[PDB]
Amino acid sequence: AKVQAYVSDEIVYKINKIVERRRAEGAKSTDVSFSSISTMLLELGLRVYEAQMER
Repeated sequence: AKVQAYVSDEIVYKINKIVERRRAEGAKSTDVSFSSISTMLLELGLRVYEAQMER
């Protein structure tokens, strides 16, 4: 599947959903952010973290 658009860390869409889930739930402080939720992810190496999406 190759429809234009350069191939990059598609995971970008995965971390984007997490950060949003923060406010959607009622998060606080403006500390939440893609790069922010991303660093914490590397600690899990997208391991069990990728399970949250399951099939």
